[PDB]
Amino acid sequence: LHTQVGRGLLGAVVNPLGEVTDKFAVTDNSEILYRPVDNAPPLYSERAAIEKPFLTGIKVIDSLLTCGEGQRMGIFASAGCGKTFLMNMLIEHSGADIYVIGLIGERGREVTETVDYLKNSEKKSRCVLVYATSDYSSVDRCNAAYIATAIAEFFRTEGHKVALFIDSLTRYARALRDVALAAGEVFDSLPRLLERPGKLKAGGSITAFYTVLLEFADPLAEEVRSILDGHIYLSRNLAQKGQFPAIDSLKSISRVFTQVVDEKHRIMAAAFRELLSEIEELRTIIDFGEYKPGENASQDKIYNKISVVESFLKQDYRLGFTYEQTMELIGETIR
Repeated sequence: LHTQVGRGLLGAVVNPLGEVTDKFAVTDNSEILYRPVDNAPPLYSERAAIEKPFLTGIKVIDSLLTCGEGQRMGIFASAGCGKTFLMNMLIEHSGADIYVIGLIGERGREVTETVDYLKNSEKKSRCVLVYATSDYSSVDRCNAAYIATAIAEFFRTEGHKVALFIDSLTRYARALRDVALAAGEVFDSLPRLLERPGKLKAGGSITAFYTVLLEFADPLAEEVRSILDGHIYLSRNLAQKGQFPAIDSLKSISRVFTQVVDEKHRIMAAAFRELLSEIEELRTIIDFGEYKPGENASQDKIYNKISVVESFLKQDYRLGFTYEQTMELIGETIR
């Protein structure tokens, strides 16, 4: 019912009991405090409207799927779609004050994988990791998500710009289904957990990224899609083509997009999406064997744009782009 919070947790790995079990970085601060893991979400009059972009350093997200401070964003992917590599890029190339990672997983190898990534990350002294493996009970698996959220909420009240990562909502929902059965069934826990992020008028912000594993979409993908403020789809087909990040721009959205980017930006993003739509249309004509050079000048122009459009979309995972670099690059692609 209560957990450790404070700057003393920076660099620490926290298990479903709230105890520090490992450290991936050591910090000056020793402030440790105690707060309850669940408390009510901010009243509607305490939330601020989402108005400021949360820059990720990822070209396709920052230009076409621009996130906002306080926004809750879903990441939908099947296994083997680079879900973990995208989250590592989000941590590495964004500009949050503090990163809180909650791993609701099965195998301990995944926890060590993240601890090893954090151990060599430039953001390591601003991160807290909460984990729960398969050996832990369903109750402990759920509490890992509440501990991570409460840790992020303390940093929000201190005024920090916080990024929260829950991986995954799917395995969290499974454990919540088991905890229900123990009561004879409490699923109401999902919206309650997901309304806690946001920007407070009197404090900082929690920008939250929730992972959802796809089979095709579970009812769990459909519900979760409707409460969040946007979703990124990781296309297994685009992954097999060698495109990383495997983000399907045309199937992804950020519902706060028009409120967090200016008018010049919105014009370039709309022109780029129309270019993507023409390219995927041209791809089908090519697969049909109906494209033949020199016959349709419109198709030839689209065809000659494919290489630099693909170049704009792809991104080395160790590289991050400023907002000015991204808008400059997308300008060249649409000319």
